[PDB]
Amino acid sequence: KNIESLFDYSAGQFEFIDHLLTMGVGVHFAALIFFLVVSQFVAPKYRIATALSCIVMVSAGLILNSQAVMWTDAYAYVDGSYQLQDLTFSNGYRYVNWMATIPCLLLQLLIVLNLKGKELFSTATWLILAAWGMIITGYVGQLYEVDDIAQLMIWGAVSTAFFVVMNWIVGTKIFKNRATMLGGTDSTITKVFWLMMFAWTLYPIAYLVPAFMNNADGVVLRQLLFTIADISSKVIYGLMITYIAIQQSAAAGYVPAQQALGRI
Ligand SMILES: *C/C=C(C)/C=C/C=C(C)/C=C/C1=C(C)CCCC1(C)C
Ligand SMILES: CCCCCCCC/C=C\CCCCCCCC(=O)O
Ligand SMILES: [Cl-]
Ligand SMILES: [Cl-]
Repeated sequence: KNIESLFDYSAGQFEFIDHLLTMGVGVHFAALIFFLVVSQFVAPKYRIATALSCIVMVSAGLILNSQAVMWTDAYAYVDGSYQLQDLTFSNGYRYVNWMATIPCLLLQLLIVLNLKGKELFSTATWLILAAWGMIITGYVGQLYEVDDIAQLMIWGAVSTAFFVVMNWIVGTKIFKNRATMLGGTDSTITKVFWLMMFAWTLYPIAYLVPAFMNNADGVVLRQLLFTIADISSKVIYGLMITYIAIQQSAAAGYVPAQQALGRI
């Protein structure tokens, strides 16, 4: 049902996608160790924001690892090209994993925005419901990326509505609570918003690849886009969230944070 299943791949195409996914794994698990060691310099009220980055690194790293082994399982070099065997490859499992990872990315934002108690719970709940609506309708949409492009588009339009509404909640909370943030991170959090807008928008672009580039090179393009998007939305984003957590910790008088920023 996926466009990947339609084509044979050159050695070049097949190896590049393998390398993309493998590099993706390495980057996320490398970053994991960074988030782990810096977590001790985060104040208790923000430390879960850095923990969530560890959780996202392993979740994302595992899905990329799984995709890579699925890639090599599904294809074998036969008569001059990589051809589909008995096992299958699908991006569908990325969608399932987003059900977990996207709420994690959203929660760590709310934490460094200094949201607490009732407002934190309510905002998280609405954000997660919006994200889940986006992911599920998109998941259903991509079931038709071969059989019914028109249906892919309509589900994608519904999904985009959830996307836009989710982004509006995010933007509203960010620009409203920006003033509450310490150590100059009121400026930093603004760049985080635009990083999210940029990186997350790469995913619906990948989603539409079967509509504007339905060939093996389009398959490569989609994996390339996912790689850019994953690293930007999880790793670079995580690094900024953690920086913001540490800076606000130091400004709030957390000594290990102050000492850490002092060494650099
Ligand atoms: C780490 C993974 C992330 C941040 C995934 C984000 C995914 C999206 C923003 C997905 C968006 C979609 C649309 C807005 C329309 C097409 C269907 C989706 C689900 C791909
Ligand atoms: C934050 C950005 C992260 C960027 C990750 C991507 C790094 C590698 C990118 C690709 C370089 C282009 C490779 C040339 C493609 C060759 C075509 C092919 O063989 O199929
Ligand atoms: Cl604290
Ligand atoms: Cl993920």
